[PDB]
Amino acid sequence: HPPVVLVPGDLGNQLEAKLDKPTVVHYLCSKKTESYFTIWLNLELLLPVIIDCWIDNIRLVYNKTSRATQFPDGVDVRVPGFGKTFSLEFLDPSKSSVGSYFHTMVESLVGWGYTRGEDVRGAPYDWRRAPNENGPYFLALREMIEEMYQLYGGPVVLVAHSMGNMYTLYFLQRQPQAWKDKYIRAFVSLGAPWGGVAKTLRVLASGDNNRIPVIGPLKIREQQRSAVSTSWLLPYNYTWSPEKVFVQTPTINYTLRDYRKFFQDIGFEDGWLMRQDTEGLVEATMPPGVQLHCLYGTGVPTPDSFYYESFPDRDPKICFGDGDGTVNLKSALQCQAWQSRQEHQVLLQELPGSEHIEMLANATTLAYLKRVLLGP
Ligand SMILES: *[C@@H]1O[C@H](CO)[C@@H](O)[C@H](O)[C@H]1NC(C)=O
Ligand SMILES: *[C@@H]1O[C@H](CO)[C@@H](O)[C@H](O)[C@H]1NC(C)=O
Ligand SMILES: *[C@@H]1O[C@H](CO)[C@@H](O)[C@H](O)[C@H]1NC(C)=O
Ligand SMILES: *[C@@H]1O[C@H](CO)[C@@H](O)[C@H](O)[C@H]1NC(C)=O
Repeated sequence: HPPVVLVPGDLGNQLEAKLDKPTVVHYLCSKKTESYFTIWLNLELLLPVIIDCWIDNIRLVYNKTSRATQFPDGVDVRVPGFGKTFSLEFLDPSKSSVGSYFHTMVESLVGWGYTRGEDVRGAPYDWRRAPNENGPYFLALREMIEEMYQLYGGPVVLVAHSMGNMYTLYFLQRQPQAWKDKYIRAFVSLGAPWGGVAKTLRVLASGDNNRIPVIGPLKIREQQRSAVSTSWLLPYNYTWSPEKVFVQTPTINYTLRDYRKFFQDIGFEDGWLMRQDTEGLVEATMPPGVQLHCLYGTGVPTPDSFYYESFPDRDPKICFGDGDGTVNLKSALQCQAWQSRQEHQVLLQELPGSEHIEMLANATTLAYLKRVLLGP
């Protein structure tokens, strides 16, 4: 069986931080730590009394002069577990079921004869950033793939979830065809948001706590805005119509041609700069150039557009289309376009009734992966 590399999505791996801050936002915030501690996922940091401390540490600072993000003064954030699986199997190192992410899939792989840290490895990254600020990650990923090829005696299968698919596409678009022909066996794409997702507009406008309900929406919005990866995933014109209205208000409509206005009107102008930094990273039409299995959920109501009475609106009204709850069905038309642009096969697989996250622990998903890996 071929070696496997797992690429997670947003919020999809542990992060650690170390502090030596000159100032804090309130007295209950720690100024200094002697060592690194887990900053994602640790439920104790997200209680109402101290969530402001967490926000202050996990936010990125946007520097308009350098057009780059930086950590807050006296904060360092690192990604543990590169080359291992623990930090994507469980988001919370307490190993609570709330943070179980790649665990079910890795358990299956091990049952089929894989070994953690050897022929199955994780490629975690700082998911707050877009690929433009994760150059070293891509170098390390390339090296790890080459090593795994040599050690385990054949080309590697990449398995990516959610935003990890866009990271993987970026990577593959930038490797020479000869390199991919040698080192990559296949790319199994799970819940890929090709061309962005409509719900990103609501996230940026009013916050989205559905994944972490112990955080109030307006509080978590601060983190979500600060993450370049959020703006990177706004809808693109190669998937969506330039005339589609994603956000409607009584006085103004926002389409994908109106992001500058949108960011002004929600009070977050840096987001427009982030979008400009990132909108060109993934080449709109260029296929990955490897055997591709596109697995996408359908039959789950998926936010498509929003009505706001103004900004900021406690409850926006929501219009739903088809998809997996998060990724709109239209994203899967992007894999269809690639069929005629590359020689390697592109296989589409619908997963009816499969929700965006649940697809990772779903027996049908795992049966499909087994077929890809073991051939039977
Ligand atoms: C912004 O970046 C510039 C150039 O890279 C640097 O001189 C400056 O220190 C940065 N600003 C802040 C507030 O750190
Ligand atoms: C597609 O969007 C990009 C910016 O993301 C833009 O440069 C290009 O002109 C657009 N294509 C259209 C409107 O046909
Ligand atoms: C957006 O506003 C335009 C105004 O020219 C309107 O015709 C259109 O119906 C609005 N949105 C939608 C989703 O139809
Ligand atoms: C597993 O995914 C299939 C679609 O492939 C879906 O029919 C089913 O509802 C899912 N099972 C669970 C337990 O969510």
